[PDB]
Amino acid sequence: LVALRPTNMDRERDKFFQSHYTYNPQFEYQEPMPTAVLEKYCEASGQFIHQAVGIIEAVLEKFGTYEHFEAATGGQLLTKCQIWSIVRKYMQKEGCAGEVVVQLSEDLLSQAVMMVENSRPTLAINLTGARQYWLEGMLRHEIGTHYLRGVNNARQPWHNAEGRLRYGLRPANPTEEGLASLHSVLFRKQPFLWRAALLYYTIHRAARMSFRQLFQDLERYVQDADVRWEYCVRAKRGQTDTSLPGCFSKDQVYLDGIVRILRHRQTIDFPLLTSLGKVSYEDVDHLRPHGVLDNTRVPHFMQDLARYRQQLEHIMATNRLDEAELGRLLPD
Ligand SMILES: [Zn+2]
Repeated sequence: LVALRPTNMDRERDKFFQSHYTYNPQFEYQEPMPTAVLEKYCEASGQFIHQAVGIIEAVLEKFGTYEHFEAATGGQLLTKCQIWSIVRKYMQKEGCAGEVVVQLSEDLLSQAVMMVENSRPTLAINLTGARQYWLEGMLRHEIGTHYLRGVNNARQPWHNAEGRLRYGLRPANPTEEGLASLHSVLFRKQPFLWRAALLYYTIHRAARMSFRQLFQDLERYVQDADVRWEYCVRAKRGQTDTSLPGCFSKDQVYLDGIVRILRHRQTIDFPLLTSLGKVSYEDVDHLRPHGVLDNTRVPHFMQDLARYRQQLEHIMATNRLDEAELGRLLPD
């Protein structure tokens, strides 16, 4: 995300706001632009657009607005002290205490990003909008999934590009971010997949719309201009002249992964899937014979596997993604 975070985002934000949302941001980026990755994610999908809208509407039906959903389900905004406390408790719970550097920042386009600074893992947490019941989920996403998968993957024959080719691996995504997103909302009482759904939706529209149009369009789902600005930039990462239609479709991966994993949950071995590293749920049978599983780590929330599966059922119910609908969506 560092490469596609516009170098002039602030100056263009002030311009946008000060024009009362009529101006089209003219973004610039650190040269050179990752042309290959831009081209890979230049087209948006609509495969799950009705699921996205289904989730969004389910939230707004129950909570009226996002604003109330956030405050009612998310809990209080956290101080730095409270964040560190929750993180420390989590690391110990996961048995990875002292392995990851934790940093607090205001300039993240997401809640948190797991990185490799100084050839070492770094968890950057956005202090802006960090909330009690939500933060624990972020840690299940970034540490419980991304980090543990990463460490397990480093131990496997397919730990690098060559290894992936040699063993014939499908891409890690959408299985990676699908698993991570399900894990974020795992133990919540109202586990609505708002973030995933709205990202999916925003990209779909971004492909057709200017920035101005996209920003206005989102008003129907979320009022806060700052929140909307985030979603718009994420959807138009890499776009220079945002007056034209176009998107960076990467963030559609979350909902895409969720649907697929939930659809096939009955045949997926979730411990094994995590143990094999950065692998697709489809590659599990292919790679099982060649995986080294002696000292691979499974997240703490997967130990009671019966309960884990119940949570997945609860997540489907909540998000209006019942078995029958998943069945019709993917007749696999
Ligand atoms: Zn992630």
